[PDB]
Amino acid sequence: SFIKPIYQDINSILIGQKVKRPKSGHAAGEPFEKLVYKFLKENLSDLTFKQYEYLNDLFMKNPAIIGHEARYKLFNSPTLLFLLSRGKAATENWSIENLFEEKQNDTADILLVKDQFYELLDVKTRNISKSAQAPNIISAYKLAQTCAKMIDNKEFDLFDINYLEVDWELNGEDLVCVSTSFAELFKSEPSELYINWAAAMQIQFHVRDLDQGFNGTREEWAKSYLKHFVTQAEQRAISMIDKFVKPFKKYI
Amino acid sequence: SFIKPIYQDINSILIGQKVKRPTLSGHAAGEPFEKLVYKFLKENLSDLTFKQYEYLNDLFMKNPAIIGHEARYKLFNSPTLLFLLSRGKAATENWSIENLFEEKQNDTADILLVKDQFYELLDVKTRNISKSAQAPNIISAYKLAQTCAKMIDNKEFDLFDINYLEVDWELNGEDLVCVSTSFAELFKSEPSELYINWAAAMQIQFHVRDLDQGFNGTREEWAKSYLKHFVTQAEQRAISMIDKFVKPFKKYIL
DNA sequence: GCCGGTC
DNA sequence: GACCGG
DNA sequence: GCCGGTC
DNA sequence: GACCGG
Ligand SMILES: [Mn+2]
Ligand SMILES: [Mn+2]
Ligand SMILES: [Mn+2]
Ligand SMILES: [Mn+2]
Ligand SMILES: [Mn+2]
Ligand SMILES: [Mn+2]
Ligand SMILES: [Mn+2]
Ligand SMILES: [Mn+2]
Ligand SMILES: [Mn+2]
Ligand SMILES: [Mn+2]
Ligand SMILES: [Mn+2]
Repeated sequence: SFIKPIYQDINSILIGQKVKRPKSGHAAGEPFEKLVYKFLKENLSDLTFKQYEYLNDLFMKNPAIIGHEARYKLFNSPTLLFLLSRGKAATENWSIENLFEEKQNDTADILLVKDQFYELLDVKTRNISKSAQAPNIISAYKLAQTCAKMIDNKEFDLFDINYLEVDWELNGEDLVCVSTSFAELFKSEPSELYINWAAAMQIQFHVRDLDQGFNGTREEWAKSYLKHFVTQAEQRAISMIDKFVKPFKKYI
Repeated sequence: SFIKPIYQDINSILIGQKVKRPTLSGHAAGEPFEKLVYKFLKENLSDLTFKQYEYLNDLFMKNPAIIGHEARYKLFNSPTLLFLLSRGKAATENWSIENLFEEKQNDTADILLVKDQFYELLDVKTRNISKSAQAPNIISAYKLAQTCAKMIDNKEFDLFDINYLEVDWELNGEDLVCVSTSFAELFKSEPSELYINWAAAMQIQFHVRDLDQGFNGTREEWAKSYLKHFVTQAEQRAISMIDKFVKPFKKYIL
Protein backbone atom coordinates (compact mmCIF):
# COMPACT_ATOMS: atom_id res chain seq x y z
CA SER A 1 0.00 0.00 0.00
CA PHE A 2 1.07 3.61 -0.68
CA ILE A 3 -1.59 4.98 1.70
CA LYS A 4 -0.54 2.83 4.65
CA PRO A 5 2.65 4.79 5.26
CA ILE A 6 0.48 7.84 6.00
CA TYR A 7 -2.69 6.28 7.32
CA GLN A 8 -2.17 7.85 10.75
CA ASP A 9 -1.79 11.31 9.20
CA ILE A 10 -5.01 11.03 7.15
CA ASN A 11 -6.81 9.43 10.07
CA SER A 12 -5.90 12.62 11.95
CA ILE A 13 -7.09 15.15 9.37
CA LEU A 14 -10.42 13.34 8.76
CA ILE A 15 -11.64 12.74 12.32
CA GLY A 16 -13.69 15.87 12.87
CA GLN A 17 -14.17 17.02 9.28
CA LYS A 18 -17.73 18.09 8.54
CA VAL A 19 -20.00 17.85 5.51
CA LYS A 20 -23.49 19.31 5.12
CA ARG A 21 -26.51 16.99 5.20
CA PRO A 22 -27.65 16.18 1.63
CA LYS A 23 -30.96 17.10 -0.04
CA SER A 24 -33.17 16.96 3.05
CA GLY A 25 -30.84 4.44 -0.20
CA HIS A 26 -27.35 5.31 -1.45
CA ALA A 27 -24.31 7.61 -0.96
CA ALA A 28 -24.75 10.82 1.13
CA GLY A 29 -21.50 9.96 2.87
CA GLU A 30 -19.88 10.54 -0.50
CA PRO A 31 -18.39 13.97 0.35
CA PHE A 32 -15.98 12.04 2.57
CA GLU A 33 -14.75 10.02 -0.42
CA LYS A 34 -13.91 13.35 -2.10
CA LEU A 35 -12.26 14.54 1.09
CA VAL A 36 -10.02 11.47 1.06
CA TYR A 37 -8.99 12.10 -2.53
CA LYS A 38 -8.17 15.74 -1.85
CA PHE A 39 -6.24 14.70 1.24
CA LEU A 40 -4.31 12.16 -0.82
CA LYS A 41 -3.71 14.24 -3.94
CA GLU A 42 -1.98 16.74 -1.60
CA ASN A 43 0.41 14.31 0.07
CA LEU A 44 0.92 11.82 -2.77
CA SER A 45 -0.08 14.01 -5.75
CA ASP A 46 1.93 12.21 -8.42
CA LEU A 47 0.56 8.82 -7.29
CA THR A 48 -3.13 9.66 -6.86
CA PHE A 49 -5.80 9.21 -9.53
CA LYS A 50 -9.52 8.69 -9.96
CA GLN A 51 -9.84 5.49 -11.95
CA TYR A 52 -11.07 7.56 -14.91
CA GLU A 53 -8.33 10.12 -14.37
CA TYR A 54 -5.73 7.37 -14.85
CA LEU A 55 -7.15 6.14 -18.15
CA ASN A 56 -7.27 9.70 -19.48
CA ASP A 57 -3.66 10.34 -18.53
CA LEU A 58 -2.69 6.95 -20.02
CA PHE A 59 -4.39 7.53 -23.36
CA MET A 60 -3.35 11.18 -23.37
CA LYS A 61 0.36 10.33 -23.40
CA ASN A 62 -0.03 7.99 -26.40
CA PRO A 63 -1.36 10.16 -29.20
CA ALA A 64 0.34 7.90 -31.72
CA ILE A 65 -1.79 4.88 -31.00
CA ILE A 66 -5.55 4.83 -31.69
CA GLY A 67 -8.24 2.20 -32.04
CA HIS A 68 -9.46 -0.01 -29.21
CA GLU A 69 -7.12 -2.87 -29.94
CA ALA A 70 -4.02 -0.70 -29.66
CA ARG A 71 -5.35 1.16 -26.61
CA TYR A 72 -6.00 -2.11 -24.74
CA LYS A 73 -2.41 -3.15 -25.44
CA LEU A 74 -1.44 -0.03 -23.48
CA PHE A 75 -2.53 -1.80 -20.28
CA ASN A 76 0.24 -4.44 -20.54
CA SER A 77 -1.60 -6.82 -18.19
CA PRO A 78 -4.59 -8.95 -19.00
CA THR A 79 -5.64 -8.68 -15.34
CA LEU A 80 -5.38 -4.91 -15.02
CA LEU A 81 -7.22 -4.60 -18.34
CA PHE A 82 -10.08 -6.68 -16.93
CA LEU A 83 -10.05 -4.83 -13.61
CA LEU A 84 -9.55 -1.21 -14.87
CA SER A 85 -10.54 -0.72 -18.52
CA ARG A 86 -13.70 0.62 -20.15
CA GLY A 87 -15.76 -0.92 -22.91
CA LYS A 88 -14.95 -1.39 -26.60
CA ALA A 89 -17.01 1.54 -27.88
CA ALA A 90 -15.83 3.76 -25.00
CA THR A 91 -12.14 3.04 -25.61
CA GLU A 92 -12.53 3.41 -29.36
CA ASN A 93 -14.32 6.78 -29.09
CA TRP A 94 -11.99 8.31 -26.48
CA SER A 95 -10.42 11.66 -27.36
CA ILE A 96 -8.93 14.62 -25.54
CA GLU A 97 -12.28 16.22 -26.28
CA ASN A 98 -14.23 13.15 -25.13
CA LEU A 99 -12.61 11.93 -21.89
CA PHE A 100 -13.72 9.11 -19.62
CA GLU A 101 -15.85 10.30 -16.71
CA GLU A 102 -17.07 8.65 -13.49
CA LYS A 103 -18.78 5.33 -14.14
CA GLN A 104 -20.93 3.81 -11.41
CA ASN A 105 -19.49 0.30 -11.57
CA ASP A 106 -15.78 1.16 -11.65
CA THR A 107 -13.65 -1.29 -9.70
CA ALA A 108 -11.74 1.42 -7.84
CA ASP A 109 -12.43 4.81 -6.21
CA ILE A 110 -8.78 5.76 -6.07
CA LEU A 111 -5.86 4.38 -7.98
CA LEU A 112 -2.35 4.83 -6.55
CA VAL A 113 0.34 4.01 -9.06
CA LYS A 114 4.09 3.91 -8.61
CA ASP A 115 6.61 2.04 -10.71
CA GLN A 116 4.04 -0.26 -12.36
CA PHE A 117 2.57 -1.35 -9.00
CA TYR A 118 -1.13 -0.51 -8.55
CA GLU A 119 -3.01 -0.09 -5.29
CA LEU A 120 -6.75 -0.23 -5.95
CA LEU A 121 -8.25 1.86 -3.16
CA ASP A 122 -11.92 1.55 -2.29
CA VAL A 123 -13.59 3.93 0.13
CA LYS A 124 -16.56 2.90 2.33
CA THR A 125 -18.65 5.18 4.54
CA ARG A 126 -20.53 4.06 7.64
CA ASN A 127 -23.30 5.74 9.62
CA ILE A 128 -22.15 4.52 13.06
CA SER A 129 -25.26 5.83 14.79
CA LYS A 130 -26.49 2.32 14.20
CA SER A 131 -25.54 -1.32 14.03
CA ALA A 132 -25.99 -2.26 10.37
CA GLN A 133 -25.13 -5.24 8.19
CA ALA A 134 -21.72 -5.23 6.50
CA PRO A 135 -21.63 -3.30 3.20
CA ASN A 136 -20.89 -4.55 -0.30
CA ILE A 137 -17.10 -4.68 -0.70
CA ILE A 138 -16.56 -6.27 -4.11
CA SER A 139 -18.23 -8.83 -6.36
CA ALA A 140 -17.19 -12.37 -5.38
CA TYR A 141 -17.38 -13.32 -9.05
CA LYS A 142 -15.19 -10.40 -10.14
CA LEU A 143 -12.54 -11.57 -7.62
CA ALA A 144 -12.85 -15.13 -8.96
CA GLN A 145 -12.13 -13.92 -12.47
CA THR A 146 -9.25 -11.78 -11.24
CA CYS A 147 -7.57 -14.67 -9.38
CA ALA A 148 -7.97 -16.97 -12.38
CA LYS A 149 -6.44 -14.34 -14.66
CA MET A 150 -3.69 -13.88 -12.10
CA ILE A 151 -3.01 -17.63 -12.12
CA ASP A 152 -3.09 -17.86 -15.92
CA ASN A 153 -0.74 -14.90 -16.54
CA LYS A 154 1.30 -15.35 -13.35
CA GLU A 155 0.60 -11.73 -12.40
CA PHE A 156 1.10 -12.05 -8.62
CA ASP A 157 3.04 -8.84 -8.10
CA LEU A 158 1.11 -6.13 -9.87
CA PHE A 159 -1.60 -4.80 -7.64
CA ASP A 160 -3.19 -4.71 -4.21
CA ILE A 161 -6.89 -4.08 -3.45
CA ASN A 162 -7.24 -2.06 -0.24
CA TYR A 163 -10.11 -0.51 1.69
CA LEU A 164 -10.66 2.52 3.88
CA GLU A 165 -13.74 2.80 6.07
CA VAL A 166 -14.73 6.25 7.22
CA ASP A 167 -17.33 6.37 10.02
CA TRP A 168 -19.48 9.45 10.58
CA GLU A 169 -22.47 10.33 12.67
CA LEU A 170 -25.04 13.09 12.52
CA ASN A 171 -24.40 16.04 14.82
CA GLY A 172 -26.73 18.90 14.05
CA GLU A 173 -27.18 19.57 10.35
CA ASP A 174 -23.74 18.34 9.36
CA LEU A 175 -22.28 14.84 9.07
CA VAL A 176 -19.09 14.44 11.11
CA CYS A 177 -16.33 11.89 10.70
CA VAL A 178 -15.53 10.20 14.00
CA SER A 179 -13.35 7.25 13.05
CA THR A 180 -11.49 5.49 10.23
CA SER A 181 -10.15 1.99 9.38
CA PHE A 182 -7.71 0.58 6.82
CA ALA A 183 -7.36 -3.02 5.59
CA GLU A 184 -5.96 -5.05 2.70
CA LEU A 185 -7.92 -7.73 0.92
CA PHE A 186 -4.96 -9.98 0.18
CA LYS A 187 -3.96 -9.95 3.82
CA SER A 188 -7.09 -11.77 4.95
CA GLU A 189 -7.84 -15.47 5.06
CA PRO A 190 -9.44 -15.98 1.66
CA SER A 191 -11.36 -18.97 2.99
CA GLU A 192 -13.22 -16.75 5.48
CA LEU A 193 -14.63 -14.08 3.07
CA TYR A 194 -18.42 -14.05 3.36
CA ILE A 195 -20.15 -14.03 0.01
CA ASN A 196 -23.65 -12.61 -0.04
CA TRP A 197 -25.05 -14.10 -3.28
CA ALA A 198 -28.35 -12.25 -3.19
CA ALA A 199 -26.51 -8.95 -2.69
CA ALA A 200 -24.96 -8.89 -6.21
CA MET A 201 -22.66 -11.72 -5.18
CA GLN A 202 -20.68 -9.28 -3.06
CA ILE A 203 -18.08 -10.17 -0.47
CA GLN A 204 -19.35 -8.44 2.67
CA PHE A 205 -17.38 -7.26 5.66
CA HIS A 206 -16.85 -4.26 7.91
CA VAL A 207 -13.35 -2.95 7.28
CA ARG A 208 -12.50 -2.76 10.95
CA ASP A 209 -13.17 -6.53 11.31
CA LEU A 210 -11.36 -7.91 8.26
CA ASP A 211 -8.60 -10.13 9.68
CA GLN A 212 -5.08 -9.41 8.46
CA GLY A 213 -3.12 -12.55 9.28
CA PHE A 214 -2.86 -14.62 6.08
CA ASN A 215 0.70 -15.96 5.79
CA GLY A 216 0.95 -17.65 2.42
CA THR A 217 2.02 -16.25 -0.93
CA ARG A 218 -0.13 -14.32 -3.41
CA GLU A 219 -0.54 -17.38 -5.67
CA GLU A 220 -1.81 -19.37 -2.64
CA TRP A 221 -4.27 -16.60 -1.79
CA ALA A 222 -5.81 -16.85 -5.29
CA LYS A 223 -5.89 -20.64 -5.33
CA SER A 224 -7.57 -20.79 -1.95
CA TYR A 225 -10.15 -18.13 -2.93
CA LEU A 226 -11.10 -20.04 -6.05
CA LYS A 227 -11.72 -23.15 -3.93
CA HIS A 228 -13.79 -21.14 -1.47
CA PHE A 229 -15.71 -19.56 -4.32
CA VAL A 230 -16.58 -22.78 -6.12
CA THR A 231 -17.57 -24.44 -2.87
CA GLN A 232 -19.83 -21.60 -1.77
CA ALA A 233 -21.36 -21.51 -5.28
CA GLU A 234 -22.33 -25.16 -5.02
CA GLN A 235 -23.81 -24.66 -1.53
CA ARG A 236 -25.89 -21.71 -2.73
CA ALA A 237 -27.29 -23.82 -5.60
CA ILE A 238 -28.31 -26.44 -3.00
CA SER A 239 -29.79 -23.83 -0.68
CA MET A 240 -31.81 -21.91 -3.28
CA ILE A 241 -33.79 -25.05 -4.01
CA ASP A 242 -34.51 -25.27 -0.32
CA LYS A 243 -35.34 -21.60 0.25
CA PHE A 244 -37.00 -20.70 -3.09
CA VAL A 245 -38.47 -23.93 -4.50
CA LYS A 246 -39.42 -26.34 -1.69
CA PRO A 247 -41.58 -23.85 0.22
CA PHE A 248 -43.47 -22.86 -2.91
CA LYS A 249 -44.13 -26.16 -4.69
CA LYS A 250 -47.42 -26.62 -2.81
CA TYR A 251 -48.81 -23.78 -4.92
CA ILE A 252 -48.09 -25.43 -8.30
CA SER B 1 -55.42 2.97 -9.38
CA PHE B 2 -55.98 6.12 -7.36
CA ILE B 3 -53.26 7.85 -9.32
CA LYS B 4 -54.03 6.87 -12.92
CA PRO B 5 -57.10 9.16 -12.93
CA ILE B 6 -54.76 12.13 -12.35
CA TYR B 7 -51.73 10.90 -14.31
CA GLN B 8 -52.18 13.70 -16.85
CA ASP B 9 -52.14 16.24 -14.01
CA ILE B 10 -48.96 14.79 -12.52
CA ASN B 11 -47.42 14.56 -15.90
CA SER B 12 -48.21 18.17 -16.73
CA ILE B 13 -46.63 19.44 -13.54
CA LEU B 14 -43.35 17.47 -14.00
CA ILE B 15 -42.63 17.88 -17.71
CA GLY B 16 -40.29 20.84 -18.17
CA GLN B 17 -39.74 21.75 -14.53
CA LYS B 18 -36.10 22.59 -13.74
CA VAL B 19 -34.37 21.94 -10.42
CA LYS B 20 -30.98 23.30 -9.42
CA ARG B 21 -28.36 20.53 -9.19
CA PRO B 22 -26.92 19.44 -5.81
CA THR B 23 -21.35 14.09 -9.35
CA LEU B 24 -25.05 13.09 -9.38
CA SER B 25 -25.24 9.47 -8.22
CA GLY B 26 -28.38 9.22 -10.31
CA HIS B 27 -30.23 8.27 -7.14
CA ALA B 28 -29.43 11.61 -5.54
CA ALA B 29 -30.29 13.12 -8.89
CA GLY B 30 -33.89 11.98 -9.31
CA GLU B 31 -34.88 12.30 -5.68
CA PRO B 32 -36.12 15.90 -6.16
CA PHE B 33 -38.68 14.86 -8.78
CA GLU B 34 -39.91 12.36 -6.25
CA LYS B 35 -40.38 15.18 -3.75
CA LEU B 36 -42.49 16.88 -6.46
CA VAL B 37 -44.64 13.83 -7.00
CA TYR B 38 -45.24 13.39 -3.29
CA LYS B 39 -46.01 17.11 -2.70
CA PHE B 40 -48.39 17.18 -5.63
CA LEU B 41 -50.24 14.14 -4.39
CA LYS B 42 -50.31 15.57 -0.90
CA GLU B 43 -52.21 18.70 -1.98
CA ASN B 44 -54.59 17.10 -4.50
CA LEU B 45 -55.27 13.68 -3.06
CA SER B 46 -54.48 14.85 0.47
CA ASP B 47 -56.72 12.61 2.59
CA LEU B 48 -55.20 9.51 1.02
CA THR B 49 -51.49 10.17 0.42
CA PHE B 50 -48.77 8.97 2.80
CA LYS B 51 -45.10 8.06 2.92
CA GLN B 52 -44.98 4.46 4.18
CA TYR B 53 -43.52 5.44 7.56
CA GLU B 54 -45.98 8.33 7.76
CA TYR B 55 -48.94 5.88 7.49
CA LEU B 56 -47.45 3.74 10.22
CA ASN B 57 -47.04 6.70 12.57
CA ASP B 58 -50.58 7.89 11.85
CA LEU B 59 -51.81 4.28 12.33
CA PHE B 60 -50.27 3.93 15.76
CA MET B 61 -51.05 7.41 17.02
CA LYS B 62 -54.74 6.72 16.35
CA ASN B 63 -54.58 3.72 18.71
CA PRO B 64 -52.52 5.07 21.63
CA ALA B 65 -53.82 2.41 24.03
CA ILE B 66 -52.30 -0.24 21.76
CA ILE B 67 -48.83 -0.95 23.09
CA GLY B 68 -46.55 -3.91 22.57
CA HIS B 69 -45.72 -5.21 19.10
CA GLU B 70 -48.30 -8.01 18.86
CA ALA B 71 -51.14 -5.65 19.68
CA ARG B 72 -49.76 -3.11 17.22
CA TYR B 73 -49.34 -5.82 14.59
CA LYS B 74 -53.01 -6.70 15.05
CA LEU B 75 -53.80 -3.18 13.86
CA PHE B 76 -53.05 -4.13 10.26
CA ASN B 77 -55.86 -6.72 9.98
CA SER B 78 -54.04 -8.34 7.07
CA PRO B 79 -51.14 -10.79 6.96
CA THR B 80 -50.20 -9.58 3.50
CA LEU B 81 -50.22 -5.90 4.32
CA LEU B 82 -48.33 -6.63 7.51
CA PHE B 83 -45.64 -8.47 5.57
CA LEU B 84 -45.34 -5.66 3.05
CA LEU B 85 -45.68 -2.67 5.41
CA SER B 86 -44.44 -3.57 8.93
CA ARG B 87 -41.25 -2.43 10.78
CA GLY B 88 -39.61 -5.38 12.63
CA LYS B 89 -40.26 -6.53 16.18
CA ALA B 90 -37.84 -4.39 18.17
CA ALA B 91 -38.80 -1.19 16.30
CA THR B 92 -42.57 -1.76 16.50
CA GLU B 93 -42.20 -2.28 20.28
CA ASN B 94 -39.99 0.76 20.79
CA TRP B 95 -42.33 3.12 18.95
CA SER B 96 -43.80 6.09 20.86
CA ILE B 97 -44.95 9.61 20.07
CA GLU B 98 -41.46 10.71 21.14
CA ASN B 99 -39.89 8.10 18.92
CA LEU B 100 -41.74 8.02 15.57
CA PHE B 101 -40.77 5.98 12.54
CA GLU B 102 -38.61 7.60 9.89
CA GLU B 103 -37.90 6.63 6.31
CA LYS B 104 -36.23 3.23 6.03
CA GLN B 105 -34.09 2.33 2.99
CA ASN B 106 -35.94 -1.00 2.94
CA ASP B 107 -39.49 0.35 2.70
CA THR B 108 -41.48 -1.58 0.12
CA ALA B 109 -43.26 1.53 -1.14
CA ASP B 110 -42.20 5.14 -1.73
CA ILE B 111 -45.78 6.36 -1.48
CA LEU B 112 -48.96 4.72 -0.23
CA LEU B 113 -52.39 5.88 -1.39
CA VAL B 114 -55.40 4.48 0.39
CA LYS B 115 -59.17 4.78 0.45
CA ASP B 116 -62.11 2.59 1.49
CA GLN B 117 -59.93 -0.16 2.92
CA PHE B 118 -57.98 -0.41 -0.38
CA TYR B 119 -54.24 0.27 -0.72
CA GLU B 120 -52.18 1.44 -3.67
CA LEU B 121 -48.44 0.78 -3.22
CA LEU B 122 -46.67 3.39 -5.34
CA ASP B 123 -43.04 3.23 -6.39
CA VAL B 124 -41.49 6.07 -8.33
CA LYS B 125 -38.41 5.20 -10.35
CA THR B 126 -36.15 7.85 -11.81
CA ARG B 127 -34.20 7.52 -15.02
CA ASN B 128 -31.32 9.54 -16.48
CA ILE B 129 -32.52 9.55 -20.13
CA SER B 130 -29.18 10.85 -21.31
CA LYS B 131 -28.09 7.23 -21.36
CA SER B 132 -29.37 3.80 -22.36
CA ALA B 133 -28.94 1.58 -19.37
CA GLN B 134 -30.05 -1.75 -18.12
CA ALA B 135 -33.59 -2.05 -16.77
CA PRO B 136 -33.57 -0.92 -13.07
CA ASN B 137 -34.39 -2.94 -9.92
CA ILE B 138 -38.17 -2.99 -9.49
CA ILE B 139 -38.87 -5.20 -6.51
CA SER B 140 -37.45 -8.39 -5.05
CA ALA B 141 -38.80 -11.47 -6.78
CA TYR B 142 -38.52 -13.35 -3.45
CA LYS B 143 -40.61 -10.77 -1.59
CA LEU B 144 -43.16 -10.86 -4.43
CA ALA B 145 -43.20 -14.68 -4.20
CA GLN B 146 -43.93 -14.48 -0.46
CA THR B 147 -46.55 -11.85 -1.20
CA CYS B 148 -48.33 -14.21 -3.62
CA ALA B 149 -48.14 -17.12 -1.13
CA LYS B 150 -49.75 -14.99 1.58
CA MET B 151 -52.44 -13.77 -0.79
CA ILE B 152 -53.31 -17.32 -1.78
CA ASP B 153 -53.13 -18.56 1.80
CA ASN B 154 -55.37 -15.77 3.12
CA LYS B 155 -57.60 -15.25 0.09
CA GLU B 156 -56.65 -11.56 -0.01
CA PHE B 157 -56.97 -10.85 -3.74
CA ASP B 158 -58.67 -7.45 -3.71
CA LEU B 159 -56.79 -5.53 -1.07
CA PHE B 160 -53.85 -3.80 -2.73
CA ASP B 161 -52.09 -2.88 -5.96
CA ILE B 162 -48.43 -2.25 -6.80
CA ASN B 163 -47.89 0.60 -9.31
CA TYR B 164 -44.86 2.23 -10.89
CA LEU B 165 -44.31 5.76 -12.11
CA GLU B 166 -41.17 6.40 -14.18
CA VAL B 167 -39.69 9.86 -14.07
CA ASP B 168 -37.32 10.57 -16.94
CA TRP B 169 -34.80 13.39 -16.47
CA GLU B 170 -31.62 14.90 -17.84
CA LEU B 171 -28.92 17.44 -17.16
CA ASN B 172 -29.39 20.76 -18.90
CA GLY B 173 -26.92 23.44 -17.87
CA GLU B 174 -26.84 23.96 -14.12
CA ASP B 175 -30.04 22.07 -13.50
CA LEU B 176 -32.10 18.94 -13.86
CA VAL B 177 -35.24 19.02 -15.98
CA CYS B 178 -37.91 16.34 -16.43
CA VAL B 179 -38.55 15.17 -20.01
CA SER B 180 -41.27 12.50 -19.69
CA THR B 181 -43.07 9.99 -17.52
CA SER B 182 -44.57 6.52 -17.55
CA PHE B 183 -47.03 4.60 -15.42
CA ALA B 184 -47.75 0.86 -15.24
CA GLU B 185 -49.43 -1.70 -12.94
CA LEU B 186 -47.54 -4.79 -11.83
CA PHE B 187 -50.66 -6.90 -11.69
CA LYS B 188 -51.74 -5.93 -15.20
CA SER B 189 -48.54 -7.45 -16.58
CA GLU B 190 -47.85 -11.04 -17.68
CA PRO B 191 -46.22 -12.64 -14.63
CA SER B 192 -44.63 -15.43 -16.63
CA GLU B 193 -42.68 -12.78 -18.63
CA LEU B 194 -41.34 -10.90 -15.62
CA TYR B 195 -37.54 -11.06 -15.73
CA ILE B 196 -35.84 -12.01 -12.49
CA ASN B 197 -32.23 -10.93 -12.17
CA TRP B 198 -30.92 -13.25 -9.45
CA ALA B 199 -27.57 -11.53 -8.94
CA ALA B 200 -29.19 -8.08 -8.82
CA ALA B 201 -30.69 -8.55 -5.38
CA MET B 202 -33.05 -11.15 -6.91
CA GLN B 203 -34.98 -8.15 -8.26
CA ILE B 204 -37.65 -8.15 -10.99
CA GLN B 205 -36.25 -5.77 -13.64
CA PHE B 206 -38.03 -3.82 -16.37
CA HIS B 207 -38.38 -0.33 -17.76
CA VAL B 208 -41.72 1.04 -16.66
CA ARG B 209 -42.03 2.66 -20.10
CA ASP B 210 -42.67 -0.62 -21.89
CA LEU B 211 -43.86 -3.51 -19.67
CA ASP B 212 -46.97 -5.11 -21.06
CA GLN B 213 -50.37 -4.43 -19.54
CA GLY B 214 -52.42 -7.16 -21.21
CA PHE B 215 -53.00 -9.80 -18.50
CA ASN B 216 -56.68 -10.76 -18.64
CA GLY B 217 -57.00 -13.34 -15.86
CA THR B 218 -57.78 -12.80 -12.17
CA ARG B 219 -55.47 -11.71 -9.30
CA GLU B 220 -55.57 -15.21 -7.77
CA GLU B 221 -54.48 -16.47 -11.20
CA TRP B 222 -51.83 -13.74 -11.37
CA ALA B 223 -50.49 -14.96 -8.00
CA LYS B 224 -50.27 -18.64 -8.95
CA SER B 225 -48.78 -18.06 -12.38
CA TYR B 226 -46.08 -15.89 -10.73
CA LEU B 227 -45.28 -18.48 -8.12
CA LYS B 228 -44.89 -21.06 -10.91
CA HIS B 229 -42.56 -18.77 -12.81
CA PHE B 230 -40.55 -17.93 -9.70
CA VAL B 231 -39.98 -21.56 -8.82
CA THR B 232 -39.08 -22.54 -12.38
CA GLN B 233 -36.54 -19.74 -12.71
CA ALA B 234 -34.92 -20.55 -9.35
CA GLU B 235 -34.18 -24.10 -10.56
CA GLN B 236 -32.88 -22.61 -13.78
CA ARG B 237 -30.61 -20.45 -11.67
CA ALA B 238 -29.37 -23.31 -9.47
CA ILE B 239 -28.28 -24.99 -12.70
CA SER B 240 -26.79 -21.83 -14.30
CA MET B 241 -24.65 -21.26 -11.19
CA ILE B 242 -22.92 -24.59 -11.58
CA ASP B 243 -22.46 -23.93 -15.25
CA LYS B 244 -21.03 -20.46 -14.65
CA PHE B 245 -19.45 -20.18 -11.20
CA VAL B 246 -18.15 -23.71 -10.63
CA LYS B 247 -17.42 -25.61 -13.84
CA PRO B 248 -15.27 -22.92 -15.42
CA PHE B 249 -13.05 -22.58 -12.31
CA LYS B 250 -12.81 -26.25 -11.32
CA LYS B 251 -9.37 -26.39 -12.94
CA TYR B 252 -7.64 -24.06 -10.50
CA ILE B 253 -8.70 -26.14 -7.52
CA LEU B 254 -5.73 -28.12 -6.14
C1' DG C 1 -30.71 -9.22 -30.08
C1' DC C 2 -30.71 -11.17 -25.61
C1' DC C 3 -29.01 -11.53 -21.41
C1' DG C 4 -27.39 -10.25 -16.97
C1' DG C 5 -23.47 -8.16 -13.54
C1' DT C 6 -21.71 -4.09 -10.18
C1' DC C 7 -21.39 -0.23 -7.23
C1' DG D 1 -23.57 2.05 -2.69
C1' DA D 2 -24.92 0.86 2.17
C1' DC D 3 -28.51 -0.47 4.59
C1' DC D 4 -30.60 -4.24 10.67
C1' DG D 5 -33.74 -8.20 11.70
C1' DG D 6 -42.55 -9.55 11.69
C1' DG E 1 -20.71 -13.85 17.86
C1' DC E 2 -23.27 -15.72 13.21
C1' DC E 3 -26.23 -15.28 8.62
C1' DG E 4 -28.38 -12.85 4.74
C1' DG E 5 -32.29 -10.01 1.98
C1' DT E 6 -33.56 -4.86 -0.35
C1' DC E 7 -33.85 -0.33 -1.77
C1' DG F 1 -31.47 2.60 -6.08
C1' DA F 2 -30.13 2.68 -10.79
C1' DC F 3 -26.69 1.90 -13.46
C1' DC F 4 -24.65 -0.37 -20.47
C1' DG F 5 -21.71 -3.67 -22.73
C1' DG F 6 -13.17 -5.72 -23.00
MN1 LIG G 1 -33.12 6.96 -1.39
MN1 LIG H 1 -11.54 -5.86 -31.30
MN1 LIG I 1 -20.61 7.09 -7.37
MN1 LIG J 1 -22.78 5.01 -6.89
MN1 LIG K 1 -16.74 2.55 -5.82
MN1 LIG L 1 -16.78 4.56 -2.32
MN1 LIG M 1 -43.95 -11.58 19.30
MN1 LIG N 1 -38.23 2.87 -2.75
MN1 LIG O 1 -37.71 7.62 -1.56
MN1 LIG P 1 -38.10 5.96 -5.41
MN1 LIG Q 1 -23.70 -8.43 17.43
